[PDB]
Amino acid sequence: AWDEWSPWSLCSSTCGRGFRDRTRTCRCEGPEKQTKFCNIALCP
Ligand SMILES: *[C@@H]1O[C@@H](C)[C@@H](O)[C@@H](O[C@@H]2O[C@H](CO)[C@@H](O)[C@H](O)[C@H]2O)[C@@H]1O
Ligand SMILES: *[C@H]1O[C@H](CO)[C@@H](O)[C@H](O)[C@@H]1O
Ligand SMILES: *[C@H]1O[C@H](CO)[C@@H](O)[C@H](O)[C@@H]1O
Repeated sequence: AWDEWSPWSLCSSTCGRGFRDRTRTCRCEGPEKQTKFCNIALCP
């Protein structure tokens, strides 16, 4: 009843803590989003 999750997004921050998200749609109530922590670099 679900499409595949999208790829995880880039980190919302280019340094320091941020969020990454992905989403899936029905193809089943409605769309779903998953969110996680990310940190790709220390800020200067
Ligand atoms: C993405 O690239 C990084 C290397 C930094 O230049 C980022 O800028 C910094 O972003 C943070 C918020 O994530 C701000 O607190 C700083 O002011 C800023 O230098 C950039 O967005
Ligand atoms: C998304 O989540 C996982 C892949 O990370 C699987 O359960 C499936 O592909 C779903 O669409
Ligand atoms: C999110 O997580 C895996 C593990 O890195 C990624 O490779 C993929 O893009 C998925 O969206």
